[PDB]
Amino acid sequence: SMSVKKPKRDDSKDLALCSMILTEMETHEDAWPFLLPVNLKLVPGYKKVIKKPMDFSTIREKLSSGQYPNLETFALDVRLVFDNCETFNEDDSDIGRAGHNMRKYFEKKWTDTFK
Ligand SMILES: CNC(=O)c1cnn(C)c1Cl
Repeated sequence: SMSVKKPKRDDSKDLALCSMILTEMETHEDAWPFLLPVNLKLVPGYKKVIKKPMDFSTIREKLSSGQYPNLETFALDVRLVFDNCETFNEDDSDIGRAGHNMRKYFEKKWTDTFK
């Protein structure tokens, strides 16, 4: 509260660290469904069903241009990608499997880097 501060968690390296995690996810061999925005004109259902589309290249642009106020807003966009994937894809499909695999991969890097 007013004039009562908890001690300052050092966040000075967060941009660099998030950029590294994003780079590792971009180069993962199962990242191919997630590299570019889904084509809303060519994929039936996607525009109507998926209210907030998200992908790694959009996350990369937003990170490079100061559009993430903090750590957590970045992690929310990464998870949005995999949450969208689960909504639209069967668990037993290539894209669906890629999604579960990438989420697991991300969450471990996230824990090891920041927790
Ligand atoms: C991330 N992409 C998807 O979820 C998807 C599912 N089917 N198609 C054609 C696409 Cl593109």
